[PDB]
Amino acid sequence: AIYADNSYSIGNTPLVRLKHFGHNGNVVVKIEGRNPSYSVKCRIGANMVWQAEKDGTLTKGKEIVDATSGNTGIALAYVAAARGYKITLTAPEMSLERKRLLCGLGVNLVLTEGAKGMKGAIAKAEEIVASDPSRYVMLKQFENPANPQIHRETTGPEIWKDTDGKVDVVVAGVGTGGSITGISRAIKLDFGKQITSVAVEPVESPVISQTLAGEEVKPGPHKIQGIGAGFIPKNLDLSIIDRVETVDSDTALATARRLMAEEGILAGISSGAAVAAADRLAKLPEFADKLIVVILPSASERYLSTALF
Amino acid sequence: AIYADNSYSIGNTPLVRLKHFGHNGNVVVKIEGRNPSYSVKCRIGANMVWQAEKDGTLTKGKEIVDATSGNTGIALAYVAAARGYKITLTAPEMSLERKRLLCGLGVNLVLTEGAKGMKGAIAKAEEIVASDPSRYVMLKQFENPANPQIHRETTGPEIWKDTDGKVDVVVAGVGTGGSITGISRAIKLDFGKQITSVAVEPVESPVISQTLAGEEVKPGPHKIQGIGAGFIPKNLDLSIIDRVETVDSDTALATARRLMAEEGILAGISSGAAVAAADRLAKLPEFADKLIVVILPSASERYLSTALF
Ligand code: NA
Ligand code: NA
Ligand code: NA
Ligand code: NA
Ligand code: NA
Ligand code: NA
Ligand code: NA
Ligand code: NA
Ligand code: NA
Ligand code: NA
Repeated sequence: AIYADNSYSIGNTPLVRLKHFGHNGNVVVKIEGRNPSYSVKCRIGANMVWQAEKDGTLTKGKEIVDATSGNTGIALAYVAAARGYKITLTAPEMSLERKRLLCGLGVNLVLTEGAKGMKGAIAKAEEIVASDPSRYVMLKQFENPANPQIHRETTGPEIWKDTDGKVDVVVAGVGTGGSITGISRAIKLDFGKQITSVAVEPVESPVISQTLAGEEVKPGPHKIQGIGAGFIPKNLDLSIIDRVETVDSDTALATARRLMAEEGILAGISSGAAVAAADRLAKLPEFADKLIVVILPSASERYLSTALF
Repeated sequence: AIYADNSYSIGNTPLVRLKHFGHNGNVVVKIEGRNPSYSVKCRIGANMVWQAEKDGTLTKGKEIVDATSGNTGIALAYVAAARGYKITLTAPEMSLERKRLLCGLGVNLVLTEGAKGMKGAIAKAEEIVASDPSRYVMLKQFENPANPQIHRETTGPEIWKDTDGKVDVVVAGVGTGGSITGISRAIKLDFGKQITSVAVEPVESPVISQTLAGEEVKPGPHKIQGIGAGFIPKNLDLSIIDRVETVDSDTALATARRLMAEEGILAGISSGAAVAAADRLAKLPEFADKLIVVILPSASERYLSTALF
């Protein structure tokens, strides 16, 4: 049928079997690049706005304020326009692409200082909302339960259905933790199957690995955009994570290049990280006959001025 | 279920109702940006390769050769990689984006001369195939019947199904003519409904309008990428075209900007042309109670270095 606005069209993304990764086709990928704003975030942009409306936090008149490095800003920005909200986004004043894309979607952009970076813009966002709390709503991707909820309701059931319940393993890079949390809850709790949930983080910032091992948390710089926030976010449910896999920046990129040239899949850099990690678990006899489903958060063109090209 | 390669995942694209165009929601758009390679072309890349295989023109060993300004090169290029063909693409040596994207997908790129432009590269493609006819296959988007056939089989039936047969008008910019031809054949001949088929061309190169009016064909330069090839291609079936609408380059762009900021739809420049044209037919009493479905060939990020931003 016909979606009332772009927000209602989120998801129903396809499963594609890999040919040059895994073992006799045991690695299938979910292309989240096929969304209204072309990322997994389209799901949480739609559901964080919907839920804020259902509980009167977001009202006709009120104005979205938020800080974004990328995908969620673009997602929350297509939703704002579709549903008729003014939005203000703050960002480490960067990617000229993402700046031009955001102004294109009718976002009132506020640039912070580089040296301060991501936490620079968060502060600035908060100030704008403390200037007039009654007119501003910060949705807060890293802790908003509406983030994991849409993945329990949509991304997870789609995996169940499309695999006919044969899914044995889910692999998901962790940014907010929303996807692995929501997906894992759907299959383990709603559908009653005891899959292996695998979180993927950069080896350069292995904070989930470090936490779970009782070792000093040392975050670090990497090139895998969308994962490796350098802290454990509230929307990563550790309790549902059966395994953590680390990937280096170089491998992730090469794997993203391999996905394009060898499989004809236009995947983002974080997509190369999940697939590198899935490929390793797939070439262990213990996962040989298991069906491994991998989340490919974004598409290639979002990355044209990055190390991916 | 699970697609054997990226080629099998083409289409099943969503219908989104517009809010700031048409009259009481009579204009709904089909987002073809949601495809393996993020355009309508993904459909013809898949089906031109499939059909060449089904009739032994394309064989394991053989090598795709073709000339492309954009979308079909990227489409045929993701298919080549997914199905395991080497491909050579020639192009007016341009858009650095599209160059980097194509090399990214494992395409052996051949650049021609600018001044000669699009017909420059066609010639060069032909030479490469005359150098060794037995190892090269040119698929020829502008006349290959497999182009309109996939739209009769997929894009058209999806419109029928999603609208429940209530579709009254289809609006489609014409590049190859494949989409309007295939879609129109599905609904008029396969489903038996006498819709208005509307072809959209730039007012700067109104060659379809000029032809049908028995007036001298004067092609001209414009900024609407993907339509207005400046000749009538063999895959445009004039016989199924009930009406032709012309749009200027400036309007098309503003409409593409309106689609982003007002509707939260990331559409390409040609998407602004179809919607401008649909909006005019929608605000005539004669189309007031009619359901108008519009083809939005591509997505915004394909256009970041263009006049759209
Ligand atoms: Na596999
Ligand atoms: Na990832
Ligand atoms: Na996750
Ligand atoms: Na990605
Ligand atoms: Na990424
Ligand atoms: Na409308
Ligand atoms: Na068009
Ligand atoms: Na067409
Ligand atoms: Na377009
Ligand atoms: Na276009």
